[PDB]
Amino acid sequence: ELQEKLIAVNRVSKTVKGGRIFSFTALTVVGDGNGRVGFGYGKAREVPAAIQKAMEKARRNMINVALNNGTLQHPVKGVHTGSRVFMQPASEGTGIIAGGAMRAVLEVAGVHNVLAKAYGSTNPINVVRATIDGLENMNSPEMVAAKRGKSVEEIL
RNA sequence: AAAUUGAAGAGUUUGAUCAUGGCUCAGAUUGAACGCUGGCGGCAGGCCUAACACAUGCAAGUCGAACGGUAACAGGAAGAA
Repeated sequence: ELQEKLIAVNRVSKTVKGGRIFSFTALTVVGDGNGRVGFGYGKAREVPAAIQKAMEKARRNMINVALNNGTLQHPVKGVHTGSRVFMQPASEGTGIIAGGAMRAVLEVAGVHNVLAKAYGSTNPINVVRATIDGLENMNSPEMVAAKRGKSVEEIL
């Protein structure tokens, strides 16, 4: 049911008395092709075990993003430690205009038409954190209407 | 009624990480040049540098319905053999 994407796999290291110990880290994202998406970061000595840990961590701690019919609902910007990210809704059939980790997380998150841009450092972990941060605090018309106590027609 | 519809990043500092920060690349474009190769057509373009020097040909003439005139043609009138 859920679609899982592997974003970046790199080899981290650790020096001990014996010498260098090489470990692997796996950044993956999972989602239901709709408002549910979540990212996982796993680490192990082998890449299959790393990707498996990442998928288990990704399937938990997911969030609900109040998205439109196929796009976002307003231009929103997010930040997490090095990646000022900005994204806005686009018309039908323009695709996912995004780079690196952003493309994978958006695609799995179900949006199909979006203009995005990554400022600052484009580190994959930080941008996928910042992207879901912006998505998490993205207001919806019903939420803002109920929040301010007015009708959705009054706010349009 | 339409007159807009619009935004991708990656490699590289470290044993490994994050940030700052420079270099490099993927794209589009030209009055272009060079290297290899080369079939046809349509529409454009062609001294960016020495505003350095120019042989030769052409690139401003027209009007006899402004005027004296006949230098040539070509006809007439007087003729002449």
